[PDB]
Amino acid sequence: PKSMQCKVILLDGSEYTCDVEKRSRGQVLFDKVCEHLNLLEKDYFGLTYRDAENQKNWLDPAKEIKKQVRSGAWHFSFNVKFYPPDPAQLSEDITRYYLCLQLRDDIVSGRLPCSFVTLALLGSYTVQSELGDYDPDECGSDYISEFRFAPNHTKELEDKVIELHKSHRGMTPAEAEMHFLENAKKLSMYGVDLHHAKDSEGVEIMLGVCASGLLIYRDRLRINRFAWPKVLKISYKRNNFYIKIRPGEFEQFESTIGFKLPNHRAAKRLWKVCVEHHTFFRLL
Ligand SMILES: CN(C)Cc1ccc(C#N)cc1
Repeated sequence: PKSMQCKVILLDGSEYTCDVEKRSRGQVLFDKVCEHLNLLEKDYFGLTYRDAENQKNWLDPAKEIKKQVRSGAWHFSFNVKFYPPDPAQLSEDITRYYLCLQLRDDIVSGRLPCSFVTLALLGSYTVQSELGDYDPDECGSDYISEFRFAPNHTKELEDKVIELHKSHRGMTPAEAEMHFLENAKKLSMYGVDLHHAKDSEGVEIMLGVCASGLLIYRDRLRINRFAWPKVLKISYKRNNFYIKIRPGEFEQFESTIGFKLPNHRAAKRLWKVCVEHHTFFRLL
């Protein structure tokens, strides 16, 4: 029975290696990674891989791994797929821990923009969880943490992390991770998956996929939002993506809104993530 080596980058930056049978469905690999992580609340997570166009794709757990990675390496990342709007309602501290690890990468990477003060507050909770109580022996006036807090580090940010860290004495790791999440969940780009697109006029926009629906970002003052319950049908055709909106009260007709994506693969990828969000957040 022939097996393929899988390499999975974990949220702590380490690499998990295992073997699966070459005809294995994605769920097989996911279940092994989740067992390695001691993770029971698995529904919020998934594996990503890079396609031949180097685009991030979710590994479909119902489909053969070989039919998704195709010509590419069996190399994957473990990631948050569905960002819970209220992390306090998760049943296990370890779920909140992996969510914190994902959000730290969202922040450092610039995917999750954040004010100075929120960067410093999130950093201070990470330091409290991982090192415990502030110690002045491991931090003089010139201290720079090993922890990555932001897409661009400044001395002023390091100073502010330490000032807030001092305020958290006695705080336990689950308590600090909960505080981290209570702040992170309020950021305007929390759990927003962004897709470059053009509107039916050719104007460049972003489409954001998240718990609260499909968001359209246009010119700054011009942004729209379609809550999932309002969306009856999601479809794609060639380079185009379509949402069918419920008729408004007393309106005779449904309305169909169309967008242009970079290529057919990008339209199909946006369709699949929208359908998956629509199903998940309908049930959660
Ligand atoms: C770090 N390398 C040894 C293998 C690798 C490369 C890329 C990904 C992804 N996704 C996972 C694993």
